[PDB]
Amino acid sequence: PQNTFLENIVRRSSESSFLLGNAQIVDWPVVYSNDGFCKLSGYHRADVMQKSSTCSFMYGELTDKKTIEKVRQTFDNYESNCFEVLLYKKNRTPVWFYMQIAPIRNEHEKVVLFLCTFKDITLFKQPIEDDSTKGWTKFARLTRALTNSRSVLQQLTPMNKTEVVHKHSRLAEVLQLGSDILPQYKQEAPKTPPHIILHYCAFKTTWDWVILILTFYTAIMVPYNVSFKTKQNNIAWLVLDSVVDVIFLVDIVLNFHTTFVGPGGEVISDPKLIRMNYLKTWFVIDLLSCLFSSLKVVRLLRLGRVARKLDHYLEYGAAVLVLLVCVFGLVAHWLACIWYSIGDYEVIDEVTNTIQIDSWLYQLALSIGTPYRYNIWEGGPSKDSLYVSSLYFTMTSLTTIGFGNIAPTTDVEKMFSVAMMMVGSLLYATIFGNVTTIFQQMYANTNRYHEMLNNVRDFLKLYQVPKGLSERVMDYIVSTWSMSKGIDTEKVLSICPKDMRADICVHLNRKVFNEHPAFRLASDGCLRALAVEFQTIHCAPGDLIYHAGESVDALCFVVSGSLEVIQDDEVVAILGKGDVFGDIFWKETTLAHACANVRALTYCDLHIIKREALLKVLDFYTAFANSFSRNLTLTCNLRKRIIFRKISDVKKEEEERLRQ
Amino acid sequence: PQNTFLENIVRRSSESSFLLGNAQIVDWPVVYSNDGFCKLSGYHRADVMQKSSTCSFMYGELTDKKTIEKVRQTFDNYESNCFEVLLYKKNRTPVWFYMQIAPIRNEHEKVVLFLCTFKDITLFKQPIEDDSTKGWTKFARLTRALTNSRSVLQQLTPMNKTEVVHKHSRLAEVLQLGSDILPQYKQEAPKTPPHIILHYCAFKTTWDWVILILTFYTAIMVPYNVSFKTKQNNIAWLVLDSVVDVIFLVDIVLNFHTTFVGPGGEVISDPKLIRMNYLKTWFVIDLLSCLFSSLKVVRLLRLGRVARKLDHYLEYGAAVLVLLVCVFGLVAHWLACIWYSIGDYEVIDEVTNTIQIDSWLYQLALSIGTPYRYNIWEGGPSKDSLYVSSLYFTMTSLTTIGFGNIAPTTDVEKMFSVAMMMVGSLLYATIFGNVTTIFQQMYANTNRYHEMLNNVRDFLKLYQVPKGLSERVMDYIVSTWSMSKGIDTEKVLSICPKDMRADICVHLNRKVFNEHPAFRLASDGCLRALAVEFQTIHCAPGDLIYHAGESVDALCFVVSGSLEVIQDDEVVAILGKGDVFGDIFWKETTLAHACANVRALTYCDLHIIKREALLKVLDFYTAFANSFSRNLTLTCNLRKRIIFRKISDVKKEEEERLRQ
Repeated sequence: PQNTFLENIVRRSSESSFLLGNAQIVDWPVVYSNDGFCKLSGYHRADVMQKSSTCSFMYGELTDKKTIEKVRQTFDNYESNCFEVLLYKKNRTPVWFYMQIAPIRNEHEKVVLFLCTFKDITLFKQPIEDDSTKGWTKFARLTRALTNSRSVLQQLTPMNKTEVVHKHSRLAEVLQLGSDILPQYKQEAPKTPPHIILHYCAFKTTWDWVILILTFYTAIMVPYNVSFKTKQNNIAWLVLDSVVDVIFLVDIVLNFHTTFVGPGGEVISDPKLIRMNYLKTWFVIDLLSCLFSSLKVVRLLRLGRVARKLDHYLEYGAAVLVLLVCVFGLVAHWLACIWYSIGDYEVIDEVTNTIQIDSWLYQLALSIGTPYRYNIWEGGPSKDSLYVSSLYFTMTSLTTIGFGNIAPTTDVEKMFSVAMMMVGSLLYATIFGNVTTIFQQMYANTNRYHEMLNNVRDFLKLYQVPKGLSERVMDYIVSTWSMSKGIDTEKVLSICPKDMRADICVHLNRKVFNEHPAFRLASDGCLRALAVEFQTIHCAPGDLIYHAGESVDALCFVVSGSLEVIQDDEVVAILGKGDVFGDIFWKETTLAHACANVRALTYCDLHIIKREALLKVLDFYTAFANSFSRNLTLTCNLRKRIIFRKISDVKKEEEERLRQ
Repeated sequence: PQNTFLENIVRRSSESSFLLGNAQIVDWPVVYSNDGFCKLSGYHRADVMQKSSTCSFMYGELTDKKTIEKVRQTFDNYESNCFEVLLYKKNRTPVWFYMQIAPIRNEHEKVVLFLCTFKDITLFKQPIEDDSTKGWTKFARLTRALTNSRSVLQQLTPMNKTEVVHKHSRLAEVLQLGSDILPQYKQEAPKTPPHIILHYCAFKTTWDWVILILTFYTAIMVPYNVSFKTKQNNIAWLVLDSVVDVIFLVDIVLNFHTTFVGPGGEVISDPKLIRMNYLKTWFVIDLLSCLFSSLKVVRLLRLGRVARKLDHYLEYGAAVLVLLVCVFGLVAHWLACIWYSIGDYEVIDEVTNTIQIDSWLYQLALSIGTPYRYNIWEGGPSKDSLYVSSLYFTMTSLTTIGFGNIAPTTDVEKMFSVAMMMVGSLLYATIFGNVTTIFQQMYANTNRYHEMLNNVRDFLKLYQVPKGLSERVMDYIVSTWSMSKGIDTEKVLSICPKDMRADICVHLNRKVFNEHPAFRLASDGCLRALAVEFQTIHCAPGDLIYHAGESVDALCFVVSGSLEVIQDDEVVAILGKGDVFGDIFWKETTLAHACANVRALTYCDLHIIKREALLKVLDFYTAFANSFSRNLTLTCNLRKRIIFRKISDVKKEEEERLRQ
């Protein structure tokens, strides 16, 4: 999202003299000249290569009407031109121009922007300068005088038996320009060529979720079909697998239409880079996966889809807590399938026919009740019972519980069971991503116990003091807890830029700036020079803020609550809404001191600025010493001693005068 | 707890001219004018809308006795009045007054406060000003001249065929005032309307504990009655459940008489807000809970009471350690009930009648000894044995121990047992809120081992030095441990307000301020300007504090212990109680230097202030340069060289003079 003049202009654009043209009034520039104007064709900035696109000061020649009003007139008119204006170049000649302007209008709907494409040729038609006439200096040196537009595409002689090509690329090249330059101040689409899907579109995320679901389906269902050797003849499961496979094929195809993430920048949507990137990084595995026992068991490599893109959805919420139990279930299922395979291999009696009284299948058949019969060895536990028993055994082993009604008995089973035990140990160690959330809970427990210890030890080490003080401390600590629960206001603002931290400080206050009728005529410059300095205090009842105990060093305002100002054990000031106390500093440069015992009534909020950071801003913004030095209504200055008369002493002092 | 003039005055009060009246002597104010006096009825602050309630300076008219001493006399008398004094308003007229004052006395028992309610009407009786007499400017413009009291309640013409209503609301409105304004400086009750229970009353906490106990009762006892299908015909358990239900109904009713917690502020005790709050948030669940198998099993939703208010009592002490074992017991009981239900469903033989030789009930009956008999299938393990066996099995599974004498054998039991294993894994992971307290213990272990490593590695990296130095270091480290165990004095004081941190600093010292006879005539302004700067050091024997190795930059006092002052290997100064050393700075502005080798005798405590922070305070408190510059008794200044005579050299030097 930008004014779109250089994000993709440094790569495909060509020689030009790109202007800005963005409302103007005064003189009128050309600014930077692109793709071949570093230091060999024109002047530098702060000059006619930064300003003054009116053909002038690139002059160094004679005043001809043929050289003055050719392009200098039809610049802000933009229809079509080939006129030859004079703009001095390296060859020191009365340069004469061919071009093909291309018009465009604006984005802000104000007739602001124009494409402003130049070509700036000299040699092609006539150089007629006569600084030195030593034969071939201007007649046959025609091919050596200028190195600019000629050195862009066609570096040979302008005629060179190819006059048409040379004079049809510098007279009219709008065919290769126009849409080839990034159009206007239109906030550009985030680098999206046609028929490419952005990797943060609402479509791609749904596609990823669908492929994840199908990956879990295949990981769950393939080993079960491999081990239990169920008869394949069916209807529903016969066609669903083909649908799943074709979905993965569609995913492989569609992976060439998605944006590739850049190395630290933003999206890279090059139609060529994406293809080689994918082919190099992850095409072989998906090719093998989505193509007999080996053929149907190699399909497990589809888990690369989950492994590769795991970062997108690891923390959509409380998802790791589900991921761990999911991998637990999958490893349990795989080990159960292997266990049933071993059990089925052990029985069948290792050739001949004599039931092994050892392998756990015989024991399961004996315990359930259904025995083995010989017809040729048919009849036994049903398929569902076999699978659930295998899963139950693997669950007993992996959770490190162990029951023993189903347990290894033969030799091979014992070689398997030790490896299964070690893998289960490692995995049960791995499970503790959940005791992280449990650790947040138990850490809250420790923090509460810590605050309890803090309170008790503080109270004891105090050598004991009047309990009112401890009560005040406890109330203040719990209060400061319950408007600032966990996250502070300081560390948050120290990880910010200077300007965005100023933004945070300016929209934090918003209650004297946008509510008090003094901050009106300041858009963003005075306020952000001040709003970074108002600190908001949450007052507490009974507090002495600027009592006869300190020196006045801060203007204060009230936004929520009321402040009490004692004047030697007697009162006139209880403040209301938007009421100021404290000495004025904008026309005084004079100091006041401790002449009050100001108390606090409610749970108030004050806005306080130190003296040092207030005078500086108003000094710099001296023009704002008019709107913030006459619109402040002084409620009660702590500078002049207020005046206020007893109704219960004058009566009695006049009474005491008649008796004496 | 406040002077109670605006906490609930901005919402229900009406137009008035609220005064302060809080002892006075000098001139006598009116201060702020409420509910309709922003900028359209009177002047601004620092004026007769901040001071001078004597009717004056709001004058702009002629001196009539009818306009001078109507309300200006009967202001500090407060009996009853309708007199028409002159107070200039927007309409530029000799304003004439109707009011009804309401009297009140004080809170401090000194005849201080008065309610001071005004009405300030102009138009009603007679405006007789003649600035412009163009027909209807004062005769029919009567309804447009003033926008103040008329724009409060009755905005129409004073007569408007409703003279009684208009002239009975601005002549006497004490019926709608008085108790409708927050009364006096009486420290107000914490916003308690009648017949509402505060959520921190000693009653509500007991109610919460009782409902928690009954919730645990019902959660324990309902599933047992659901599963074991015990005969309901009884006496004690027949009526107790009804009592429990009526207690929950009483709780539902009483939940509309409790204070609702505010969004970050303090209690909200609005009789209307509480009702809708509760009804929206948690009424439906409690309605369903406290209304056949479904009817008696839906009662478990009473756990919302425990879940909702869990924050109040999570850390009354070591309570999480009990909460975890409680939830462990409850989940064990629920799973045991489900297990017994499955076991009882399996036997009964799934229609027909032939005992299943698989389900664990048959195995339990065989192992205990009591078999099953057919009469129709009656006789077996007793109810208590059945329940305890189910609980034992669920405990074996949940603690991941596993024994195997009672183990799943059938099919359904194995489908249940795997889900039970996974849930047990998650819950046993969750249990570690206890290894938090164990973590405090084991963290103490690590900290001790850390200090051991610290000591050893320091000693070795020292490249070895005389062992006395290491002994001093070790003693100092353990000493600084054993008066500052864990909690410091710095981080505690950096989370404090400026004033409350000053409070902590002022009552930390208390041993020269309240014990030395120099800090007497300073209430809270001088001391808190100094007490923030005395830092207390705990001295160590043998230490050289201000020896001939540094420059004197701090006054010091002794509070506990004694200091030794060497004068070139000979002594006169060993200090006692409240004894000062160091050069004086209040009448010198002169510097001293290293002229001693002052040692340390006991484990002493000194109070030290840097030079920079002592001269400033006494300069500002120049009037206190009289009570703290003549009441300090100089024990031994490190400024003048002390004088003290050998008794073992003069004798011997006179001896050596007779032999030479």
